[PDB]
Amino acid sequence: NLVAEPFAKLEQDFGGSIGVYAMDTGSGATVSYRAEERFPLCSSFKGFLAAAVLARSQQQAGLLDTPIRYGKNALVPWSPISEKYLTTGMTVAELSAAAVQYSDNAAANLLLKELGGPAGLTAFMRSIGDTTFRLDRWELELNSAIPGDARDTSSPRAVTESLQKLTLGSALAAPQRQQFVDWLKGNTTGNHRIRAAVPADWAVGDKTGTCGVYGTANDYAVVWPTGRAPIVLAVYTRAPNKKDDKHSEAVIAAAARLALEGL
Ligand SMILES: *C(=O)N1C[C@H](NOS(=O)(=O)O)CC[C@H]1C(N)=O
Repeated sequence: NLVAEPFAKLEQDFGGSIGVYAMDTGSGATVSYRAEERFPLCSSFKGFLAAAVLARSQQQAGLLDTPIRYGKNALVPWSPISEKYLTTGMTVAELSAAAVQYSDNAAANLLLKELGGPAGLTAFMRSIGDTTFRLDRWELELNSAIPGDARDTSSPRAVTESLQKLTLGSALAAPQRQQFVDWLKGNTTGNHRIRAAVPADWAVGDKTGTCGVYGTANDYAVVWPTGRAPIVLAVYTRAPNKKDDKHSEAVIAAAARLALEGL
């Protein structure tokens, strides 16, 4: 219908699959396209990982400033922050900021270990009412993005609903929610994705993912307009099925534009 056609055309031009869910928290209006289909999370799970850390900080005093000593064996490719602190270590909060804002892989594994692994993060997501999210593997294996594999996936609607609960709703206490918002607002990896769709004088917090298959990538965000209620949205892609020419970032930005225009 009228709502789906601009997304279907964008998806047809892209050649893969796109999933979009957006909610206007002022009016309750939504935009939905393949919003209940599963897509690989890849690095985007790191936002929810940081939220799970903050949930634990409601119960364990001093957790955030607790140093985690790690060695070279914890490092994996794309660990730009943790590679600089081998001899000094990093605190839980510093690891969380690195995982969110630089998508640091070693930091994400260290925090997963603190939380009881992929099963522990999945249990946290269940505890906030997310029945779709599943994390099954660690970095780097979780990025495999095998078509039809449900491991390490969620849906755009579940991502958006969980993000809303954690940044604007009641799933975290206010100081924790503000810290999550601040980490998302300072993300450095999303400048070509949802942020490319928003007016400059708005504000955005986001977390990206870029899977091991070109064309499978994603971004979710809270967007704060001027003078009206925030919008929460998620845009996920799956690569065309049966070398950097998939323009996945442009597709994510274009889908975000349609959502913000149509809302
Ligand atoms: C996350 O999906 N990853 C971490 C890193 N940065 O990508 S992101 O900025 O889009 O999050 C490299 C790609 C990927 C990975 N393979 O771990």
